[PDB]
Amino acid sequence: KLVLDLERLAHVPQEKAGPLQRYAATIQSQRGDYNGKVLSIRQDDLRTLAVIYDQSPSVLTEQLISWGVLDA
Amino acid sequence: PKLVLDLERLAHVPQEKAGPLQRYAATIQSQRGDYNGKVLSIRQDDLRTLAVIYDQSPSVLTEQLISWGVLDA
Ligand SMILES: Nc1nc2c(ncn2[C@@H]2O[C@@H]3COP(=O)(O)O[C@H]4[C@@H](O)[C@H](n5cnc6c(=O)[nH]c(N)nc65)O[C@@H]4COP(=O)(O)O[C@H]3[C@H]2O)c(=O)[nH]1
Ligand SMILES: Nc1nc2c(ncn2[C@@H]2O[C@@H]3COP(=O)(O)O[C@H]4[C@@H](O)[C@H](n5cnc6c(=O)[nH]c(N)nc65)O[C@@H]4COP(=O)(O)O[C@H]3[C@H]2O)c(=O)[nH]1
Ligand SMILES: Nc1nc2c(ncn2[C@@H]2O[C@@H]3COP(=O)(O)O[C@H]4[C@@H](O)[C@H](n5cnc6c(=O)[nH]c(N)nc65)O[C@@H]4COP(=O)(O)O[C@H]3[C@H]2O)c(=O)[nH]1
Ligand SMILES: Nc1nc2c(ncn2[C@@H]2O[C@@H]3COP(=O)(O)O[C@H]4[C@@H](O)[C@H](n5cnc6c(=O)[nH]c(N)nc65)O[C@@H]4COP(=O)(O)O[C@H]3[C@H]2O)c(=O)[nH]1
Repeated sequence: KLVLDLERLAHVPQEKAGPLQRYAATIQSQRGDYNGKVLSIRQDDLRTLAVIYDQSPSVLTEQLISWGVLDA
Repeated sequence: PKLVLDLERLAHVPQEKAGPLQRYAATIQSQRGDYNGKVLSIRQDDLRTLAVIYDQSPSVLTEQLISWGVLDA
């Protein structure tokens, strides 16, 4: 389950989190989902984010877990 | 049309017509743990799955769902 902590994500500097921040905003606007605390995404979004980040999905997961943004 | 289904409108649909969609609905709800209201929205791509389960065209399925009042114009 890919579950993002939105309050934490917002405080990661753009230089690390910029593309994930923008990706999450596009999901929120498509959904009209502005709950303010959590955003769960499709497993297939991980694949997409990995392409954007130029990292493997597993390395990306580790990075987001290490930022405390993604639950482990 | 966005597939926003009214599970209560659907319940008033005769079982021969409604069955497959009620079964599918129950499967999505279980996969999600989503049991908190009478509206179920599903993916646009899910219309293909339902088309296959009913062996009806997607367009035909959408039109009838709308007639049963289950789906929004
Ligand atoms: N609980 C749950 N509900 C689901 C799931 N999949 C679809 N739905 C519901 O069905 C809707 C339509 O799904 P869609 O055609 O894929 O249309 C979706 C999709 O194209 C996109 N979208 C929303 N969220 C995500 C996401 O996490 N990842 C991706 N790749 N696209 C998303 O924006 C659309 C509108 O999203 P919504 O307004 O939320 O509306 C969603 C939502 O009510 C699911 O795995 N779990
Ligand atoms: N706004 C929002 N909240 C989130 C998200 N991720 C997790 N949650 C929270 O965590 C629970 C489970 O989320 P879930 O796995 O999406 O699983 C959800 C989801 O599958 C579904 N669900 C609830 N509300 C909606 C809705 O408005 N539209 C759709 N399409 N599905 C919903 O019901 C399941 C259980 O919902 P709850 O336990 O009552 O409540 C939620 C919700 O409090 C997110 O991306 N957006
Ligand atoms: N074909 C189909 N499959 C469905 C539908 N609903 C749920 N599933 C399946 O059940 C898994 C869990 O749904 P979830 O707990 O709501 O957990 C969902 C949920 O919280 C959220 N999500 C994904 N897509 C959407 C979306 O379009 N709208 C919203 N509001 N939430 C979404 O992301 C989580 C993970 O998504 P997935 O990895 O795809 O994992 C999804 C997906 O495989 C559906 O309407 N159609
Ligand atoms: N992954 C996930 N996403 C969530 C959750 N709660 C809300 N959302 C997202 O936040 C959007 C707005 O939810 P809402 O207006 O509060 O209120 C919702 C809700 O009251 C209702 N609704 C429509 N479809 C569904 C559905 O399949 N299940 C549920 N439980 N409610 C739905 O219609 C409004 C819009 O539904 P959506 O188009 O789905 O759009 C939802 C959905 O994208 C959640 O627990 N998990």
